[PDB]
Amino acid sequence: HWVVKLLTCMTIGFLFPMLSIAYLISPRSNLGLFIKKPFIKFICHTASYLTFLFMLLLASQHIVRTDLHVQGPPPTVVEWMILPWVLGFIWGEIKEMWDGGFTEYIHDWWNLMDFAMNSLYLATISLKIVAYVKYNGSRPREEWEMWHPTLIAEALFAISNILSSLRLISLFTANSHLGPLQISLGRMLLDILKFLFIYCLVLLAFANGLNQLYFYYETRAIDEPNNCKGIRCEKQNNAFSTLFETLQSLFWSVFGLLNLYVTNVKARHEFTEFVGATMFGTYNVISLVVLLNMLIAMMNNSYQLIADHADIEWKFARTKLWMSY
Amino acid sequence: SSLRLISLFTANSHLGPLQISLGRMLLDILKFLFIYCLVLLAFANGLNQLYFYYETRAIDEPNNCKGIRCEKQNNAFSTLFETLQSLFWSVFGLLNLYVTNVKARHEFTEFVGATMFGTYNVISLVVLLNMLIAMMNNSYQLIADHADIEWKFARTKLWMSY
Ligand SMILES: O=c1c2c3nc(n2Cc2ccc(Cl)cc2)Oc2ccc(F)c(c2)OCCCCCCn3c(=O)n1CCCO
Ligand SMILES: O=c1c2c3nc(n2Cc2ccc(Cl)cc2)Oc2ccc(F)c(c2)OCCCCCCn3c(=O)n1CCCO
Ligand SMILES: [Ca+2]
Repeated sequence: HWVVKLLTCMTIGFLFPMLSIAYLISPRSNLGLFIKKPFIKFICHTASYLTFLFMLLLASQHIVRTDLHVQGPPPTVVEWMILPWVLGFIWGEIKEMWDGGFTEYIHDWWNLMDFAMNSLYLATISLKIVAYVKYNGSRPREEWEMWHPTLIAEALFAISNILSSLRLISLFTANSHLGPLQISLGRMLLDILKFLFIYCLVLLAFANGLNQLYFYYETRAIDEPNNCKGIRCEKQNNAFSTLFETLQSLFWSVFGLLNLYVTNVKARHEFTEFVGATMFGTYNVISLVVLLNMLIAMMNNSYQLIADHADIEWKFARTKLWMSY
Repeated sequence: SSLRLISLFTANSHLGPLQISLGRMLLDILKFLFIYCLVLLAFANGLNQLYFYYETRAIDEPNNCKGIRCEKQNNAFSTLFETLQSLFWSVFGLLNLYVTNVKARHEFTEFVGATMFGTYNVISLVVLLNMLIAMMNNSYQLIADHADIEWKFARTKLWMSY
């Protein structure tokens, strides 16, 4: 169970390029016709993906590169060899839509994660060539603008890797131990919706009074130490001034990362600070003691009804998988 | 050498059936450990790829201290070895919030950094720890029965060695 059948599969994995080119040159030989088997196709398709996912860790941490002061540099050798993968993925996505129903295509929920990836990969080429053609020269990095093309053309490339690495969860249905765990996790995500609705109402209700009470004492940045304004500084300040900051403030205090001296106002007024502190203290009891003690009690009940018939719904899925090769 | 006094609990009637019930709980953390490991190496990459342009040195910092564990934390998302220790310690609450603020005045990067840091907490502290409880609760109520047939077997196997 653990040695020979574990080694044969690793052995076949390495042979995928030569098998591909052999099928390409002659499809009726004895080396050809050996890839038209439902298991070998699976192994080859699975092995052709870890190579792509491993040629991306080299671009994250530079193995060898040049200094970073030019506006638009030419692409390096690692980036020259990634285009074929993207082009092949787009061509395959377009081809799958042809010999299949359009309504039949849109009924799968994974296609919704293969559209966003493709869009975020397609924007970067244009955003990079624009800066390669327009700009020229070199200047230090501490004087660039906030909306420079070279700065916007890296955030999308950083975001895309996360959505491209979380797709190894659709392979758990081919195993007997990790199989029935995805089916039990699929049910838990139908319990957070209603509590999310109630929490959203309870949060926009409170996000209004606190903003209405504190919008008289808004200072500026130059009059503050170290020219820092808002939370995320070393000394937090101006936390209930606008409506966009009052919504980020209330979110971060669920985990415990908000201090208590942010309710103290200048100008000596004492009657306002007490009402502010009471409004801040009433919001914690409703959210941390009454609501999180109900998710547990409901998810406990929901789990004990899906434990049964958990093998009739995994075999259906893995049968639907096999029938595609 | 001091944690080996737990193999003597099988010779007593009160502490005996407790080790047998603890032995079953350790077969539930494995799969959640697998899923958590995948969810953590997925996120440990983007944050490292976004912040590796602003790595300073030690001599230009106060008191010649670089990294977390100083009095004023700094350089938390520079390399891949620090990004993996940073994400671990934040589960308990020992990481501050001013570590996502970069120099050089750029404002559009800090927002994306803060959003990436904030999305990782909801998936780990609200959706996963609320499932270990609900599954360990079910696993315990099936081993409570026949808990005296498996303790006497063990203590019989003990006696037969002397
Ligand atoms: O300190 C409190 C507080 C409190 N409810 C309390 N306490 C403690 C307390 C007790 C007595 C006194 Cl003479 C002063 C403070 O205690 C109780 C006492 C009886 C209760 F039944 C109860 C809470 O729960 C009711 C719902 C919780 C509302 C929190 C408001 N609430 C509150 O917003 N603050 C913040 C005020 C900022 O200064
Ligand atoms: O502050 C948040 C935040 C948030 N989801 C939120 N909020 C609070 C919020 C509400 C409204 C506005 Cl206009 C701005 C912030 O609230 C919601 C609102 C509806 C939801 F359905 C929900 C969360 O849960 C979705 C999954 C959680 C993703 C966290 C992202 N997420 C997040 O990464 N940050 C960090 C940003 C750093 O500045
Ligand atoms: Ca697809």
